[PDB]
Amino acid sequence: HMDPVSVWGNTPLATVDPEIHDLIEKEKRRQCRGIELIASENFTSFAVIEALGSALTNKYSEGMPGNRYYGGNEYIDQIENLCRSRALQAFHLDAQSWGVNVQPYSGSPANFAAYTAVLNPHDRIMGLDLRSGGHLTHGYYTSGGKKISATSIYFESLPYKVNSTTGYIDYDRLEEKALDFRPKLIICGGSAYPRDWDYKRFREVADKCGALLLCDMAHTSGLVAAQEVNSPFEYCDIVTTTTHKSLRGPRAGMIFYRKGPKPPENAVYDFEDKINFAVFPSLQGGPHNHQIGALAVALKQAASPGFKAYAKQVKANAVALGKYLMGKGYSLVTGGTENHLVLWDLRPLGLTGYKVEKLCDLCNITVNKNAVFGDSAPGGVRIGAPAMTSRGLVEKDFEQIGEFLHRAVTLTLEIQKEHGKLLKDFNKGLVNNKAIEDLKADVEKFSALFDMPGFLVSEMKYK
Amino acid sequence: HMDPVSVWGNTPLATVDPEIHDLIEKEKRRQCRGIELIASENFTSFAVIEALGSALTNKYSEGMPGNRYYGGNEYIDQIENLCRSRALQAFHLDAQSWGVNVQPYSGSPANFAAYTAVLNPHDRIMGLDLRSGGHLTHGYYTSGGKKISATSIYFESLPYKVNSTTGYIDYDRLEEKALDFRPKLIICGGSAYPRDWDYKRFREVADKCGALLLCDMAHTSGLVAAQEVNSPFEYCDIVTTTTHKSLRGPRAGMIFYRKGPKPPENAVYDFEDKINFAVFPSLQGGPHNHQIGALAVALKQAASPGFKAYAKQVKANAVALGKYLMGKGYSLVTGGTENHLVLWDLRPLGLTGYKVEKLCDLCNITVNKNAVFGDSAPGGVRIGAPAMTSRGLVEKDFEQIGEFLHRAVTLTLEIQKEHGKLLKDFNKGLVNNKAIEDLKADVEKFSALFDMPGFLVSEMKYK
Amino acid sequence: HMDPVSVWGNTPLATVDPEIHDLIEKEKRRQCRGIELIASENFTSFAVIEALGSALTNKYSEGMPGNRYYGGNEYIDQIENLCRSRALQAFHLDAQSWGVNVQPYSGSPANFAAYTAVLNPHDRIMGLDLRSGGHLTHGYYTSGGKKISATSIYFESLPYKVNSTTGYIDYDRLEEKALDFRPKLIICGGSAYPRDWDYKRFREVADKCGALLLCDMAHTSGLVAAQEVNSPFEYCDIVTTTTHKSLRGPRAGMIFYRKGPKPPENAVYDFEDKINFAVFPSLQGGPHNHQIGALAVALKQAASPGFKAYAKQVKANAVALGKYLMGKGYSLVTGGTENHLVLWDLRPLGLTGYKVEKLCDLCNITVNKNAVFGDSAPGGVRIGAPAMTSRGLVEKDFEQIGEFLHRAVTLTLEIQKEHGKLLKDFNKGLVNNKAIEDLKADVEKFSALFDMPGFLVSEMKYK
Amino acid sequence: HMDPVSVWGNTPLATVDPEIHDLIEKEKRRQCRGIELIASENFTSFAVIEALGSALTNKYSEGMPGNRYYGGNEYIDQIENLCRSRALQAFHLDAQSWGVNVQPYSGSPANFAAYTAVLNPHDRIMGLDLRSGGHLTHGYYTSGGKKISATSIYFESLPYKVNSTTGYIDYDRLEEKALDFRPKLIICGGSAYPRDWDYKRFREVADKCGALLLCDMAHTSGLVAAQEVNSPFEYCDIVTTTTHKSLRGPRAGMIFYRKGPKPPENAVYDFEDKINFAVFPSLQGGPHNHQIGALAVALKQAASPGFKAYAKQVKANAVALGKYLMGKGYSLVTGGTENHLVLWDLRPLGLTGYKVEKLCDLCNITVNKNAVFGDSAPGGVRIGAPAMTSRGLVEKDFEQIGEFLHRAVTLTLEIQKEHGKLLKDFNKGLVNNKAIEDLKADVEKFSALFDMPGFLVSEMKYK
Repeated sequence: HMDPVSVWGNTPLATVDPEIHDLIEKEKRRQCRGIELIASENFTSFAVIEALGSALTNKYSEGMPGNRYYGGNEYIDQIENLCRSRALQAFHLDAQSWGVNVQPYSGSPANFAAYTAVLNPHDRIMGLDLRSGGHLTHGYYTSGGKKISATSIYFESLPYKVNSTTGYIDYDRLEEKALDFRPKLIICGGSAYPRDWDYKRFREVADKCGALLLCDMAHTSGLVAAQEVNSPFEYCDIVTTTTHKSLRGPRAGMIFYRKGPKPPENAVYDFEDKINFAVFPSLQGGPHNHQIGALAVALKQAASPGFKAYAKQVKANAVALGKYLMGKGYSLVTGGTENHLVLWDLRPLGLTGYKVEKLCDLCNITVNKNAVFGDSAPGGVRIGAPAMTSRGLVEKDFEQIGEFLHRAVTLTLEIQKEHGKLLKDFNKGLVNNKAIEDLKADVEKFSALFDMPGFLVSEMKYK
Repeated sequence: HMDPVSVWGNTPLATVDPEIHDLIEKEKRRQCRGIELIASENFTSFAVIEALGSALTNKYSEGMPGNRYYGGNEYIDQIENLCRSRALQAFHLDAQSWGVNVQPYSGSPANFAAYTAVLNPHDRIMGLDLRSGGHLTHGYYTSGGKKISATSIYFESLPYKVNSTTGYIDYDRLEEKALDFRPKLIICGGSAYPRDWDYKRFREVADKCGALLLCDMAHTSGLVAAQEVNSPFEYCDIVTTTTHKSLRGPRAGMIFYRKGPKPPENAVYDFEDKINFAVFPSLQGGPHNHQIGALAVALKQAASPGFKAYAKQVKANAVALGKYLMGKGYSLVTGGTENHLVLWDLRPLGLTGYKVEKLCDLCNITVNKNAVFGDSAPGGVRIGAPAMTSRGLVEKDFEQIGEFLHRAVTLTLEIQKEHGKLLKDFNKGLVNNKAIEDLKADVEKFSALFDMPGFLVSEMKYK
Repeated sequence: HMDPVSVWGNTPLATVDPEIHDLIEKEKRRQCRGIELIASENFTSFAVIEALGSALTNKYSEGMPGNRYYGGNEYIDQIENLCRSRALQAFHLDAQSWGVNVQPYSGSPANFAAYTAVLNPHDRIMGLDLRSGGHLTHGYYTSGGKKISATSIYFESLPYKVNSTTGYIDYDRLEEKALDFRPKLIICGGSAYPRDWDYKRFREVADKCGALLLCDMAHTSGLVAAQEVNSPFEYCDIVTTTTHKSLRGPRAGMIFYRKGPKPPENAVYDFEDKINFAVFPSLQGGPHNHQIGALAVALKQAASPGFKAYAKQVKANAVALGKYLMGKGYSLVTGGTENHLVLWDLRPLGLTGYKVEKLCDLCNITVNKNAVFGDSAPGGVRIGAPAMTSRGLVEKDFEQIGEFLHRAVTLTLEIQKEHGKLLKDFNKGLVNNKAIEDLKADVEKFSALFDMPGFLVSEMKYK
Repeated sequence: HMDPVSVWGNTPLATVDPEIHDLIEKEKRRQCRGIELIASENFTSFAVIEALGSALTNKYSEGMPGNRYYGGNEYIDQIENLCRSRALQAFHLDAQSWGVNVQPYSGSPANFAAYTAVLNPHDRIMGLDLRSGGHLTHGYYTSGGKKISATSIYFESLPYKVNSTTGYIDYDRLEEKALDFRPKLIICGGSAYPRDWDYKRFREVADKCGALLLCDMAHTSGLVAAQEVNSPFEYCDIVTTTTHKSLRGPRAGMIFYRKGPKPPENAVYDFEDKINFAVFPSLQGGPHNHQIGALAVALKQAASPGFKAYAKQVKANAVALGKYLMGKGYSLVTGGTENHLVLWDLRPLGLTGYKVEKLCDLCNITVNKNAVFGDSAPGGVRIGAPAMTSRGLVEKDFEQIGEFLHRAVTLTLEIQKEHGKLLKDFNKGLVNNKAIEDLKADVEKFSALFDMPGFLVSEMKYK
């Protein structure tokens, strides 16, 4: 009574699962009929999507290429080798001095595997405070001492912060902190920091306290590949990353690590085996070979002249957006940007990030509420350029986005003035708001004028 | 100088990345021109592959449906809700008594998140010993006390084993062990156990020592959904699983957990919030929404009449294979099977699992070497039925596979007799071996006669 | 308005503190007007007591002799050196192969310092189960997994047990257990085991699993010094001890450790520095120099011909007592003794250890209730020979003690027969019991016939 | 062949052990023929010494009074109860609000037992940095991250420091540190801090971060009993102490803890049972009953009018010494004292603490080298008043001690000027130094003029 392979196995999704097919179509329209400003998002290529959705998902290949536990790995080995060699090329790394492991399921597993490789349970870690622009996997506990991040459950973490008035990393306090706490590992990189990192200074702090130094470059890895921001590879021991943000690839993770002789015992680096062993067999099972193939595709694309121009454009778009906002009287943390995002301090407007985020989301403008230096109800919004830049928007287009944001914050203030400063009141002013429906229509019309990678808009089920 | 969206973003893989496209094509041919007997593998549907390779990879949706940190989740919420409700339906679970989290990136992250949710660092865990058929994520350290599994790095594990002479789980020693070691969590389920599990007895042991009881049903989850083996849901607190083995879905993980009133304070279960919080924000970042959509598809497919028939066929095929092997004088661990695999003890033949695995791999027969009870160089091979059954093979076809295995072990013995019992010698007998080249040709001819899900063979680049 | 030094500082205790002086006098009478059978007790010499109560208590001398943090240590150094060299002599240890640290405040700190020296937090330890005759500092958690012993809080312990029917250590289960659990440290020695230890076998088990081996010889250290039981020094890495039980010294602890070349890298032992550093500065402050002086005295006394004869007598007295008990139909665990104690199984009499202990304590016979193999309300009493042997009792005197115990258990049964088997009932039968008052008078009369070390009975305040 | 009880057991030390007896006599002379300025030392009463050296050492009494595991404790219970009730009286504590455990073997075991009672392994602790005047048991690791203190091995510690320029505790940095690190326990009290503690402010910091607050009052407990410094009992949850420094008792420890209703659930304090259980059975075995009797004596003595006058004198003597030093141009940390010690900063003289300590020790002046705020070879000496004040020295006598110190530092400078600033050179100037031999003779003559508690100088073997 078994179904024929043609019926269950070869039939397209639109017949097998209409419900899911319909929902994907609506998500496809949503992605191209709004303004996507989530700084951790991007629209990847169709080529990447074709590798991701391939028979590569069927192959179970525990181990490394050339040291696998089962047979039949002739072509999976070649894909993984190509993915690794392309990873080194994309970041201009000499293979004698750097290795990479491309099996992490995602960025957060890449981080935790890196920790497991070089630390023992309860070893001390320092990372950029969440409220200062850091990331959950770098450590996070609450004021009640509740350990939220797994990094803070299995290791002992302590955050360093930005200067309270300037919004830049306080390198003097970082150093004083590291000399007190004596971390075995210092993490640099972050999720909502709008400036570049002084990796040289991090290296100096690390050397002074006897720490390893790791960069989580998840957010800016695309800018790093195109050499548009400082490279962490010059000064860090280990570099982890996600592959889907500014790098514009699939959802995956990578761990880069130093190889060969150490700088001034005639000693050599010892990370390669520990890192690989941490990924498998300690933490992961078989790799997601479709992710590795998709990632190999993304890495080749990342090494093209067009990608360096894209990374330049991402930077120029964020700058032109920020300058447009500041021209309207708005205040940005650090007063500008050097990367892909702006951090908009709304406290001078009497507004909360949540209120602006909610109203923007009603106009199909997706940003995210975000903490700002000394927040104690986050008081800012975080806006990123990668996704809309991938759709071909240039500086003039990002100035229009700034106008849309300007219109949106204006509607937020008019609501707050009319209905009240309490969240209960603010909501009353959204109901049947003509002005909100008008901005929504303009956003959708503006959004619809640009192209869209990954799927053909002239094949969409909803237009 | 940016590339047009059409050039980099809409162009097919075969133009963007010829190398990777070619390698995927060869892997596609390899998958249908050999005999795939790795018990942890399957060939998933094309519908699953279409959801997996979709614009769903572009959406970042940290949190749970209805409690997300960013906007634009209208359709992702609906996909995740449908995936969860289908997960409960597929395993015949009342929603008032069971919840499920579908965000784990894979099976090994699902396990570790479950541990994190209910245990503190260094809590004691018991699982099926690796050499007795268990899995790395259930705990593993070596005789030198080297902690291999992350489960054994961050927690205190102790394995229980099968009876040395029968190959069945020794439930008496399990109970004596648990009463001595007092684990906070007992794990059941395994990777290479050929019999069903007595979950009732596990529950009795767990109750006697005050332990939680978790089933990792990764290998048999398809059989569990079709109610062809014992359900762990009747007796376990938590059930984790991978979704790509006998379940025939994408690579993903799920964590099921009890809800509602406890059995005999009028107390209720407390797993839902801990489990969800452990997945996010403690360990993972944003979910892989394309995996969740693909998984939702697989779960609907798993709930069809054809899937119950497929699970019945998997069981019948493994049994008919085992009986064919034993009819040739071969010995199976426990003398048969009740699930999807057979475990073939090669020590009575004077052979090592590696030697049979190597020669089978030369004939495009992929099995894996596997330990057998008291091994001290694994002495068996593990053979599974799910993948070839997905291609439509029935019992007569699995008897022919048994003949191919019989021919292969015969060629292995002829080599060992001629060239020697040392691994160095065995290899000498592979070079330009006509007889090996003949079995390979028969395997490829037999393999080519069957259909193949996930991609159309009449569109293959290599035929 | 300060008191003159003569008034507060030179005045005797009997004037400064009549209350405390009176209470010490009553304790002195109690010690010599009853029968002391607590196996962990002894009556030390007056010489030991004079060193203990000396100006040595005034000196603070952090560090080791020859490496102190402060001046004025000329004579404290010499006392500590003499105490250490006498410690090696007392146990017939070559100084090139063994070192000793004499600063532990007591036996339990000596154990914990030894653990700290050679283990990391959460390392695995195995020791003799409490219910099988072991000691709390070797590890103890309850059936609910509550960690009682600090050894079980800061380290991971697992107990091994005696055979359930014979009462001897089950060396086969010990080995099977150690190969499963892989402890970093195995502890031998115990508090209520009546037989000698097979240290050679412990060494074999330890070598097979890669464990350190430590003996806690607190109870039998006097017998060890006199070479009347097996020496742990032949086979263990570390030997800890208390100094006041069968060794007949002050309350103090010592840690012995191997030095010099290892047995078959041309490697040497590495315990000396770790051990010393663990005692100070990790765990302890300045040593109790009066204890070290008293201990030096006890060690010289322990090296006299009279002490070897005393240790022989202790053994002969316990044997003659046990034989007297068994002649009356009583049952001893293992059916006898090879050391200083007997373990009396009262379950064949229908009696609990508590009931016999309580009634004996009413007749000034101090024993202690004690678990027996498989107890699930301890079912035995533990009786030791050191204290009464120190008062000069020989075999005939210990046969009379056996008669007193025999009379006491007879009164316990007569009470249980008349009033009932519930603890509530048993108590009713103690009130104004003539027969109990008669045994008490005979015990006190018999007790008063012997001499008493440490203080002059003909100077007692209460006679 | 056993020795008679009279021979080994009643014979005095001077016959049993001439070596040890002779060495104690020389230590007795050393104690009264020099100037003892070690701040952690005292000369206790003869009454204390008589209880310490008594048959109380023979009794093994595991448990608490009224809940013991063995019989024969009638009089030991009464001694322990009296010792506890006297402990509460001595510190003016209401029994309904405070309990005390008097079994800790010493101060360092009292601290670790307190930690064990209220913390889990790896909980965070903050204490006064060693270099700022704190104590090893409050936490200590080196710049290489080597964990020295057991407090830093089993728990996670972070030190707070004194202000770099004033030498007072930096309460602002303490609070900022505690809000970052979130310790579960903050420790106050120290070994070389010359000022009082603002426990109210510590309580404020503790409340703000959700921490327990513990005072280790080992050094100043005598001053605390006499109400001559701030009481930690007003604001701390737990108070530990040693009993032999300014308290002038035996070597022992105590743990005080709050009882009864908490200040603003109608909740009550929960320390009593945890504290008692941590002492026994978790960490310690049977208590040292002779210490408890001696301590009971010391506590009664501590509650006399003469003791309050003695504590006043200690404070006045340290002040008069400090003023004398500063009158000679010397510099003290914080410019004076409020307690029993002065901390003398020698860096303005171009001298190291070791050099002054070494030369003082050659003149029978025992001080100890000590770190000073920001030291990076300690640069100070720590001098304490309790011991010499116990011999009856008043302010005029401490001015003469200041002159002796002045003469000694003068001889140190003359040596450094003649022979050199390298330690190698300084030593050359000690050989056959007439001037050093002259100060030694004056110190011994001055020292001999005063009385001496604990033993009669007119019975000394060496005069």
